[PDB]
Amino acid sequence: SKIIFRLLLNVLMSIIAIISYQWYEQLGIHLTVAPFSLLGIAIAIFLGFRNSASYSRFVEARNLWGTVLIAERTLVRQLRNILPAEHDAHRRIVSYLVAFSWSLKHQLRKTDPTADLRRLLPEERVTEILASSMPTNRILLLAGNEIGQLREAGKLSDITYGLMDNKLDELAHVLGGCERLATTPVPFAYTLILQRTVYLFCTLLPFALVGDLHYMTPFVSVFISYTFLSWDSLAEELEDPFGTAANDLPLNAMCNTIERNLLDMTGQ
Amino acid sequence: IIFRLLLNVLMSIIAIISYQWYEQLGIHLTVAPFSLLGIAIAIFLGFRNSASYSRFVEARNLWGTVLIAERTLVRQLRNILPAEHDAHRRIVSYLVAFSWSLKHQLRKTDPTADLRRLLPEERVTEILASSMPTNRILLLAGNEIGQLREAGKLSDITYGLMDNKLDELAHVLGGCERLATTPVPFAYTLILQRTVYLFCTLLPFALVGDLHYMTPFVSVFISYTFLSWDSLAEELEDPFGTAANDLPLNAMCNTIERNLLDMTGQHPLP
Amino acid sequence: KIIFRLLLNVLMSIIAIISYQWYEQLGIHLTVAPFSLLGIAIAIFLGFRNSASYSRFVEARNLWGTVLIAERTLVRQLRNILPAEHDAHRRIVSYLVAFSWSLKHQLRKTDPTADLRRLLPEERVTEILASSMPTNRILLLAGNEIGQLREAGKLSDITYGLMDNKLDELAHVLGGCERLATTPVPFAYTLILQRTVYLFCTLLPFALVGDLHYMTPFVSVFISYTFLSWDSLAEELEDPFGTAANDLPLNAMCNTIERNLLDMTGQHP
Amino acid sequence: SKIIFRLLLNVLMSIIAIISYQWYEQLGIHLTVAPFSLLGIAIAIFLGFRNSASYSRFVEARNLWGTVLIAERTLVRQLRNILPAEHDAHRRIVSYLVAFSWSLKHQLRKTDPTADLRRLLPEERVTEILASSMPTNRILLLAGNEIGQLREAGKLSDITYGLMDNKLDELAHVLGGCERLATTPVPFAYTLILQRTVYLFCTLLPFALVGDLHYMTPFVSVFISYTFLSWDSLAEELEDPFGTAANDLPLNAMCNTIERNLLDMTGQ
Amino acid sequence: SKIIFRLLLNVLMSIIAIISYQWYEQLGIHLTVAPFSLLGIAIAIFLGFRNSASYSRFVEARNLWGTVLIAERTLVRQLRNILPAEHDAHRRIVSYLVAFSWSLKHQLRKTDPTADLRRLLPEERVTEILASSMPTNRILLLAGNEIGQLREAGKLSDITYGLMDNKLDELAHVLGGCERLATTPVPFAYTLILQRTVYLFCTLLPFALVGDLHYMTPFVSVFISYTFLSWDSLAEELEDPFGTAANDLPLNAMCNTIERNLLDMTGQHP
Ligand SMILES: [Zn+2]
Ligand SMILES: [Zn+2]
Ligand SMILES: [Zn+2]
Ligand SMILES: [Zn+2]
Ligand SMILES: [Zn+2]
Ligand SMILES: [Zn+2]
Ligand SMILES: [Zn+2]
Ligand SMILES: [Zn+2]
Ligand SMILES: [Zn+2]
Ligand SMILES: [Zn+2]
Ligand SMILES: [Zn+2]
Ligand SMILES: [Zn+2]
Ligand SMILES: [Zn+2]
Ligand SMILES: [Zn+2]
Ligand SMILES: [Zn+2]
Repeated sequence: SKIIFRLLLNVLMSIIAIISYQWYEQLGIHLTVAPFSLLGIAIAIFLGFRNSASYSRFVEARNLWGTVLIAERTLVRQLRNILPAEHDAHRRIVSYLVAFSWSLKHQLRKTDPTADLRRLLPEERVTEILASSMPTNRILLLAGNEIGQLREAGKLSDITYGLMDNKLDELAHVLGGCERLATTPVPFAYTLILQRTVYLFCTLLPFALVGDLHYMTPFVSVFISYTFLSWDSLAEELEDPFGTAANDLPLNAMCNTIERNLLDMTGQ
Repeated sequence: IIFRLLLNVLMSIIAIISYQWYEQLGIHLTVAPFSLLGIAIAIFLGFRNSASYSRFVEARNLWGTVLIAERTLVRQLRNILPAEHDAHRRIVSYLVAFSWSLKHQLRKTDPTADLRRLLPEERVTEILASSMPTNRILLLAGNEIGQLREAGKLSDITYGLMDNKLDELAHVLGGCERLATTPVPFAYTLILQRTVYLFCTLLPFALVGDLHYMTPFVSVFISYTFLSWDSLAEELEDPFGTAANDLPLNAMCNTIERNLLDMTGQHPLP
Repeated sequence: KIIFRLLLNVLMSIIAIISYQWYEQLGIHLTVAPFSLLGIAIAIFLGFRNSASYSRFVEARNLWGTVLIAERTLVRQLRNILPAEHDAHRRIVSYLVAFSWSLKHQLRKTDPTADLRRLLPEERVTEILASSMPTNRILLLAGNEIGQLREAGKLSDITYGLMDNKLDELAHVLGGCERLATTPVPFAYTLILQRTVYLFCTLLPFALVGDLHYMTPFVSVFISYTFLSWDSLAEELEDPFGTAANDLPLNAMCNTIERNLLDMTGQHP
Repeated sequence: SKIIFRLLLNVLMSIIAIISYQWYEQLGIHLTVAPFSLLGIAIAIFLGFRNSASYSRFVEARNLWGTVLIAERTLVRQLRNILPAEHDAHRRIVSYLVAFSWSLKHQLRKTDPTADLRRLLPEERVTEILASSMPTNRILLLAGNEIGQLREAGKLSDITYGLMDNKLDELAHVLGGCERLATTPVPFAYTLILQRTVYLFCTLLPFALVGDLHYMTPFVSVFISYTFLSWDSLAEELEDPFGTAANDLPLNAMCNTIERNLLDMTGQ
Repeated sequence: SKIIFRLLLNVLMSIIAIISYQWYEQLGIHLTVAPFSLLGIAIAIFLGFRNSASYSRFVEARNLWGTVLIAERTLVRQLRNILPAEHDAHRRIVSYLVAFSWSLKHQLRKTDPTADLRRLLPEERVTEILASSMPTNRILLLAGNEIGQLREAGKLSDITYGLMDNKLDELAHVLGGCERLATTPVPFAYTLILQRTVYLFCTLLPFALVGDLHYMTPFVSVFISYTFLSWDSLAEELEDPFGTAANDLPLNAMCNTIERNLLDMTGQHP
């Protein structure tokens, strides 16, 4: 937590306020608590709404990934319930569904999905997927072809084909949703306004408290600053849900969970 | 929580007797800065509790869907296949097993007794062998529906109508699992929890100059309001958690089971 | 009975006025600043709570709105798809009407026996009353009517499905209402707020008297009224199926539903 | 806006407060700002949440009408894509769909729909619709009859019938949604509490401000009153989305847009 | 952001307050901080709710546009999966889908869609689209005709037609959603009340602060002014998500992405 640096900086500003409080009158500068209460409350209100937006975004990201697991579970269930004897098809479709999850992760992380794809799919399909400017989307197309062939071969009717196609649609909404969350952030002018106001507020605060608090200034000023900064920093942690950091989504573990689930449901 | 109130009373008594030595050291605590701090904390508690409440509401909605989806699936089975009571009973057993297994999964308790009560031991072994027992129960229910389809008893259309309900259930399973792995905040909530505590303990020292002897009464009142609101959010954030009220989840599982034995002629007594 | 607490608050103000003399001689001082902090905090919490209570009221109203919608369309489908099956129209409508009234009784915790006998043959009434969820049984019975039309070949699996969907929709309503009936907002929210607001309002004049003196009861009652009004409104909204003023006129709503369904089946009241 | 009357009344209350401030001590009345800050902030908080609720219902009303345009567009699109040669059926259904919109408009406005109906439908149908206690619902039923007849004639299969039947369902949800918004208001106790509280607050305020502000009382008091009154009055205007008031939904314009759209998609 | 003018103007009001504070008594003017704390906090609350509503519009607008990409992707996927050999139909339908996006953008931006339409479609079709008072809707209708013809030719069954028909409706919901956001703005009385109120508050503020702050008045007044003014103007920008401002939707980039996706590899699919 690099929050400690500005807390330390805040302690230093408090010490300056205490020793420089002498020259306050000799300059004509006074700072009371009342105007900073107004400012502080206004900032708290705006921080509240902002964090709310950051929170909703983090939650949606969690929701989208939850849907991958749900839709892939049911698609495999449908394949077993409707075509219990078609395990060759079971394995092929499962490999694509598993590939989709990993490919989505790599896409959001901007990493190379090549190794994971080669572990799951024949090289012909991997080349075919990587040739696309939108590889994760290309993967859905391939899963659709597998289902499409079962339809053409008469193993799936249009009805049962439709039941499985619906699940691919659910995955498509996940892909677009994540892509939307990745390119659209909470707008950058929310963060600038708040960062500029919060930092300036905390550093000016001890100068406004010193008249009332004297020697207790650094303790109370640090308490108030810590409160605003903790709340402000919470938004920063929630804003990067697809990242690698510790408070980011465990996408690797999630992908492993998805793969473990699908191989549990096909006897592998 | 009552303990932190008593601790707050002691801090007030300390504040009263130690207020004497304040000047000869130069330490001052006025109400205005703690008014600022208090209102900000209240605002954050408001928004935090709002998020917690949202999580609680979703958890109940998800569980309501279990009750709804299972009711209609059984209704469809009777309306579409009124004579297939062997199939009725087996599927009902899986749906009931699903609810209890879901409850046990979210509560991290042993589902063995409920499973052995409802299903033949062969399936219980199969379900317990899986790392995802609740999902396996859905898979087994799906097989029952799938077999009726191959026997020609269900068409693809009527199969699809029932298949949708298994989908209404899978979404619930994933939804609860997401709510279970949660919280969202990375235990930054702990900070927030502590912030309220430090505020309540520092409060009497800031009030004593104005309130004097009346300090412990007003200080404990304010503390009670903040601590209560904080603990309420804590309870709402974790609807499936370690220290939670299980009367609803248990009543719901009982309600679901009572309904399905109600819609399959197993109730009342002949 | 909020008027009682307003009158009681006036009395507490008078106590504050007459006892302000002995304030110094006891060692008690009460300033406004700490009570502004406490008061604003409570207002914030009342604000969020009241918002939640309203949402719950709106949802309950929505669910009942869906009953009217789904039942209208089910009857519409029956006439459009099976225009000659008027016996089936009548039986299904009677079940749909029974469903609404039964839902009302379930939410009001009252006896549906009289309404059921007015609408259905006694054999069906007994079957429905025997169930732990009579509304669910009514949906099941309505489902049998559609199911029997399907077995007779009058409905295909597709057209059966279109109607089965409306029964899905009613079930989703039943569960929603049930969820709202069994869930209150958590009690710890009403307990915190009701005790806290009351205690705050009665302690307030003791804190105001030093500034306001004789003007204490007027300002104290105004502030108390604002907080109490907002608090009591939330509790009424929290119980949308209850008897209190701003609750759902469920009886009128069921009458509306029944008149609608008899309008679309050529019957007159 | 009759708020200007209450602002002037507030200026009147301030001048009274100024001239009567003399007799304050001689009566035993003291009024400080602090208790009114508490009350004022509380009122603002409740006004904030209330206005939020009013805005949301206005938004729902607009959404419901948006759905009318969407569902009717696609129903007409479907009729054409599925039955391009059945123009007799096209016109009849379009007239019903247009009548539905106008009938809904008149219903929410509590006005007479007769001319709009007679302009769109043969008198034979109009009397039947007007004879019902629920004319808009009867129009959906009649639109349903047209689709049902196309099915019985074998022009629509059960599947394609179902595709259009779904659109009638969307319209049914709109009708119910609108009716609910019309009969259920934001509860009258939100208006009752807030108007009494806001008005009494604004009139009592100068008496509490005069001790501190004196001659500057009317300016600061009217500003505060204007802020609260404007925000309160905004909520009332939003609470009645189907009304005649300028900031209400342009339902007449919306119905014209719908009619123009459907006749645009039928070569009319 | 023209706030920089009003901030400098606020510095001007502060210097006036400082030099005239002596003459307060000689005029009969008294101004304390307390009433302006009340007024300021009320304004902050209302700004909070307003900005929240504005963001809500921004989020929905972004969602509607996201759906365009999703629905159009799956429609093409379905065409490839169900009719893998009908590439002539693929190309015609894709162009309509691409035309739909650009036409929607121009409609919301009130610009001329002629150039984009001629780039994607034959002139005969362009005139038909331009002849309609609602070109975006006409494009969906034409895309619908393509699907409808494949059905009449026996290439699509009623079932598979329906699967694709559903996606066109999804696009219709986007079109209606955007039009609602475009034709209905937030009520004009939100901008009127708040802009006047915030500005008047910020300029009057230093006159009330000078008694406490003296020489520090311009610094604190501009700080408070920046906070209120920034939040207000951002709200203004987000309320018009289809506008040209910098915190608005990059509609041009979005349409390019949609076109690139559907025309990913000269329309080549496996
Ligand atoms: Zn799903
Ligand atoms: Zn297999
Ligand atoms: Zn990160
Ligand atoms: Zn049975
Ligand atoms: Zn029973
Ligand atoms: Zn419906
Ligand atoms: Zn009939
Ligand atoms: Zn359902
Ligand atoms: Zn639609
Ligand atoms: Zn035509
Ligand atoms: Zn003709
Ligand atoms: Zn008339
Ligand atoms: Zn979609
Ligand atoms: Zn192609
Ligand atoms: Zn000065």
